[PDB]
Amino acid sequence: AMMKAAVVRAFGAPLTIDEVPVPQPGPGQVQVKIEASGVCHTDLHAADGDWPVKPTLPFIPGHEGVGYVSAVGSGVSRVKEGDRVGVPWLYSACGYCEHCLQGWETLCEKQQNTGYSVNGGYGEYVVADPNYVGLLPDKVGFVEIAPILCAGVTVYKGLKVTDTRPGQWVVISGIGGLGHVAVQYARAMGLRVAAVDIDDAKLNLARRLGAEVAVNARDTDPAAWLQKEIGGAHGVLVTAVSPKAFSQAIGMVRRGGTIALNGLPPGDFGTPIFDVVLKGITIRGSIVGTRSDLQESLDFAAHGDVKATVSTAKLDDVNDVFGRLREGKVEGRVVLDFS
Amino acid sequence: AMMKAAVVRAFGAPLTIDEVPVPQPGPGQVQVKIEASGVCHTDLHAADGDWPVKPTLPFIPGHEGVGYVSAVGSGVSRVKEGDRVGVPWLYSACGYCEHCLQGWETLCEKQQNTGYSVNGGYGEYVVADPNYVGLLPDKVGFVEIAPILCAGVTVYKGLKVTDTRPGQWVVISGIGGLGHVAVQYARAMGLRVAAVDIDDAKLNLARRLGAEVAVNARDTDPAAWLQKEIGGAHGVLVTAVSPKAFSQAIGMVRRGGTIALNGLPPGDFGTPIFDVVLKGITIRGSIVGTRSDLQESLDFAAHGDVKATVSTAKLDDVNDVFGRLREGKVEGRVVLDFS
Amino acid sequence: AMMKAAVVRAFGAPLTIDEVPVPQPGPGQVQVKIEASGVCHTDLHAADGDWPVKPTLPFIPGHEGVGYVSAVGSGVSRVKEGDRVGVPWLYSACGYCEHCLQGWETLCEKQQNTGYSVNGGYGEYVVADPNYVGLLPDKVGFVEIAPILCAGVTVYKGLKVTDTRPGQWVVISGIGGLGHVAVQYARAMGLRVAAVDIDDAKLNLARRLGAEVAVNARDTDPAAWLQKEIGGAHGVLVTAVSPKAFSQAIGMVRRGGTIALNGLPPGDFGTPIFDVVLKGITIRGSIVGTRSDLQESLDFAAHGDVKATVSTAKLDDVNDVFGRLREGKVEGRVVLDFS
Amino acid sequence: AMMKAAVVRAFGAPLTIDEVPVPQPGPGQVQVKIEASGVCHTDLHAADGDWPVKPTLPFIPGHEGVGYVSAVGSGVSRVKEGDRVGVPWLYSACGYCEHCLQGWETLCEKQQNTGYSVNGGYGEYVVADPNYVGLLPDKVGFVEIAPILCAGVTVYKGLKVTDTRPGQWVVISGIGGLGHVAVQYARAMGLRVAAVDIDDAKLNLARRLGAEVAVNARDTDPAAWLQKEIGGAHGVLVTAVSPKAFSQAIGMVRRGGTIALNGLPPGDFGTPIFDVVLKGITIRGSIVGTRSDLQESLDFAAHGDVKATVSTAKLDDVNDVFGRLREGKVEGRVVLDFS
Ligand SMILES: [Zn+2]
Ligand SMILES: [Zn+2]
Ligand SMILES: [Zn+2]
Ligand SMILES: [Zn+2]
Ligand SMILES: [Zn+2]
Ligand SMILES: [Zn+2]
Ligand SMILES: [Zn+2]
Ligand SMILES: [Zn+2]
Repeated sequence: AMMKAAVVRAFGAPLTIDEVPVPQPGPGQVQVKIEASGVCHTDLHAADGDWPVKPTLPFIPGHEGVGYVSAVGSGVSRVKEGDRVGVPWLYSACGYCEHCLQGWETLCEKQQNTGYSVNGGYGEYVVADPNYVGLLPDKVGFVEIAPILCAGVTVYKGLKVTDTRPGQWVVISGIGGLGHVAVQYARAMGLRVAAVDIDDAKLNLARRLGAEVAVNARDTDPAAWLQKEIGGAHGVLVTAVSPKAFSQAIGMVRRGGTIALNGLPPGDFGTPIFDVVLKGITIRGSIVGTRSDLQESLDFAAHGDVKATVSTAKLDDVNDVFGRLREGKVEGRVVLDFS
Repeated sequence: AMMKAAVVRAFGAPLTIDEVPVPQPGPGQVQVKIEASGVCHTDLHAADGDWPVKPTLPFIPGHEGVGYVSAVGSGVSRVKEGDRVGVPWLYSACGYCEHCLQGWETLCEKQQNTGYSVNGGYGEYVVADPNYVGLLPDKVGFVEIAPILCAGVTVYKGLKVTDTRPGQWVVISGIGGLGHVAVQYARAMGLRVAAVDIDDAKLNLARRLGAEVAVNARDTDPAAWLQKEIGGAHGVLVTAVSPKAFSQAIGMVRRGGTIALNGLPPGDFGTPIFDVVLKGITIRGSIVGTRSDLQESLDFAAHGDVKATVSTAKLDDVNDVFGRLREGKVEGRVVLDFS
Repeated sequence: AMMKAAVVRAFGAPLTIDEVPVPQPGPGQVQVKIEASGVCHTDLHAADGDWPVKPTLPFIPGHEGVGYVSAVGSGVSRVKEGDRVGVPWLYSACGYCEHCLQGWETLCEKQQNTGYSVNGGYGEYVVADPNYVGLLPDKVGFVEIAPILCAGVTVYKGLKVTDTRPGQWVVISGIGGLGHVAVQYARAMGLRVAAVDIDDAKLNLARRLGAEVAVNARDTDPAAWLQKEIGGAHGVLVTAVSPKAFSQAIGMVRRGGTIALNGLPPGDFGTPIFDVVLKGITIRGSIVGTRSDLQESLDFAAHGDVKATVSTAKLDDVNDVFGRLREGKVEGRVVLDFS
Repeated sequence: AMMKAAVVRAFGAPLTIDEVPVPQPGPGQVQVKIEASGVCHTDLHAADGDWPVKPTLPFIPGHEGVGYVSAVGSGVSRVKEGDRVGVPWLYSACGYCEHCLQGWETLCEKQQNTGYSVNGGYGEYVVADPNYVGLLPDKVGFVEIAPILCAGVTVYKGLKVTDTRPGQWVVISGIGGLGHVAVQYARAMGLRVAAVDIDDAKLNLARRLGAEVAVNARDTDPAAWLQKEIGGAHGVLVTAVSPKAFSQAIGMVRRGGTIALNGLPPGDFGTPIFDVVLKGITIRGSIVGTRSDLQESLDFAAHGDVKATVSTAKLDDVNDVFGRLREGKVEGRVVLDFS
């Protein structure tokens, strides 16, 4: 009846580790026992409450929780006790709005979000909607699979909406937490991959993961270089959306090409409409994804095509993890290990 | 031997009506006797030398010339003497680059542009490439059809790239020279049309042409109203591309929707990345169109679905017309009448 | 506690109008009072039990029932008492299989079918799944809207999967119970309609409904004719699926075109793989549609774009209705009027 | 002045290896010195004149000729002397019909076909239209690349039109001359490949080339097995269209899936309309492809993803070759070597 969990009580404050009541599932709900729980920058923004729509205090963060179905409410048929599931950002949606009926539930105006508008996975247990959980692959461990619920589906869907075709070129801009996962999806999707970053080790990693071309933006203008070397990319996935990354993306793409934006930066970005219109460039926003996107993302992991860089930490130490993220001292993804 | 033509001999200077030699079709070329010749803002930009890539001086403007094939060079099979044809913006393209092979010849780096890089239809005769001329509908007059070569194909392709389909909502932003034509194409394409402008008469016109709803942005916030009334529009066609229209388009579009920018504004626009990403919005530019787009655009006119607002002027009075366009005192489209 | 209902108790046997218990909604279910109930050939097949997968006896047919929500079980948020709803062929689907997740719930292997695998609309009351009912437009009467639940969505979805665009040609093959509805959707979707049939009166009905071209296959080869007169059709909707209509569709469609089969005939059809391959033709089947398809199809009715030719009858005369259908003596659609 | 060439002079007869005049390029044409020349079953059908539209006698067959541009006609700009090119099935097209304008020149009704309606590559030299030749990759030898002009583009385009996405399952039906190349393209396109045939040596070749699953059609039932093993294939590419292969494809395909037919068999094939409609299956014909398809297909060979199994033979032995083909006793692809 009691469990440990990291709670946000004041925006900007450190999280407190508490013993709170174990959530019980009602009709059409399930309870999940958390075995691992991914951490990412979205959790920082949730804890700082610096986005337009804020979480309601207090709340348990975490939209990358994975574990076992430990209890089942009435009317549940998709999963059963013992099943390995994840509880992603899309906690639930209404299921009958236009978006939901067309398989774009990720756009549902009535959606709830895990570890944001409802309690998430920074706890030993969590109550989820079984219609929206991710069904985890048998072959992949909890720690390794957790980031796929977030980083994985985000970059996979992002790549899909670049509208690129096997054999065509895609630039992965930024080979960090998201980017290094993106390279692997891109290669698995038959794309020729160009990696762009400012860190030579990250570029090497990209090459190892499948990138045929890699350019260090500190040593050379990536736009001019790529235009010359590959004739511009058919697609660009921008995983870290800084003003510079945005501008460079526009310069790197070939005529008729598409730029997909994964990040959520603040402010207005300078956009060369003249060039975009003239060059017939498309700019498209894409974050997370639908249930089908998620299952597809998980399958690539199961098949051995994608493996996130993961490092573990304990629930108790979640505040140290946050600190490391804030300072940009994390390489890969960090995952809380509950076992 | 000789013919009258309006000629640009210096950028920014008034045009002069000169007697010049009648152009002669060589092999693979045809000669066209101009019966009418549309005028639009692009001609100003051409005559002003406003754009980064300029016409060579001196030149005869006019990318909206229509008339009869008057002479046929050797090796021509597509048209014959007497055929009614138009010589649109796309004078020619290479035909074998990646873009040309994919049916996107509008992106051809090697393209020539009528009344810009080569002489156009502000003259009694013009030489054209028969592989790129528009084949005009039997049933529509020269004056009436001229603007379809430019305004028509521009808004039609624009609507196509909003990726909408019958029954869905599209906003036509701006019911002016392009906008009044766009409303008609949109309705013929089975779209529900919401018109937005600041002029009562233009909004009335929009409704007359098939718009289901009309919002006057002077009196009501069209973003707020449309979000509340129709849940936002699946597509937005921005026909007057200003910073304000851009920002309002983002407000009017529903999640997952597409904004098409139908013009070449100067200077960067501020793009709120956060909203674009969260809402999963697509932004793209669309100006003119391919030969396929052009033929399709003309067929809609032939079928009676689209009729541009047109008033005539004489070649001799071209500078007055330029003046009126510059002042923004033109309602509809102006077409030079050579009859 | 009781109600009238037409019940099938023996396959092939005349239906019996019986007094049966009024069905009560459990958790997540709703009850609908039927005001009108469309009849079609699918009901004959249900009653005859001649399809591979058969209904369980005894059962109440009817998948075109429309009426008011008369009661609501617990955990129901989509509808409430008084709401006008329809209970279409797709009674329920699992909601989480590959097909359901992608908004293709019509392919769900676990689907239930109204008036086939569960009791349907040939009764005064029926219990339905609120997540799958059709939400009816306020401005259309129960009798007029009923056939939209079946004929409407069927031909609308069929038209969608012909992959045709506004301005393109579509052949409506057979201008009968389905076809006369199809001509109307097609025109509302911006398609040029060519009607093909062997009944002059049916062909003239097509023209009245917006067909531009009409060919009697009895005296003229529609394939040869259309290939000459319009260049072949971009799409063909076959609403009366016979081997001849099928073979002719293959001749009528232009290269790269698409044939949609809108029916469930018995037996294998001879298909000239040679012509299909050489002509790059696409062939696919389509019946009824998804919840999204249904709501979209109802919208066209709400806007006055589509009206089915409807005649009414009494529940007690259902066997007579069946009789007329079996003989082919039905013009338009027949709807049981529960008033 | 003169050259060796294999000529068809009578339908069904042995080819005569003669000395004939060397074709000379006129305006807009180029001359190609053949270095290698693929042979395939289409060549047999050309020589036997058993297709509805027949070649005109006499003629030199061969639509898989590759070599060097040996001479250039007037006004040619796409290629130059020395360039390595191939002369595929699509010799030329309108350039301006609806199909050509939309980048589907493969469907042009006015197309010429290499080694069928015009002289082909079974000779030391050939004249071709530079606008339609394949531009060969630098690092691939003539013998190796030749079959890509026919087998390669055919299966690549076929795979594209199965509408399958990376991570999805495709069955390659028949691992023969076409099939063994198809397995390689499919793998490069991120598809998971199930190879199906009746020859265990072929299936081992498949696995060798990346097939993840292989099932012998004479051993077990492929439909039942794949439905169990994989849940059915999202796509099926039928490279050898035998009545049993066609029937088995309809059984192997997943609900909502697509079957692409690459073959040109004689006669009608039985198609279960009932199942096709109910399972929402798409049947699509596809052979060869556009210039864009061809260049993409060559790019995969350049990138190292695709290599045809090739064996050489001398021009003077072409009759022996045909003999080997007819007896279904040819492994991989035979290429005539003019070195
Ligand atoms: Zn995350
Ligand atoms: Zn929703
Ligand atoms: Zn213009
Ligand atoms: Zn080009
Ligand atoms: Zn029905
Ligand atoms: Zn399902
Ligand atoms: Zn061949
Ligand atoms: Zn053509």
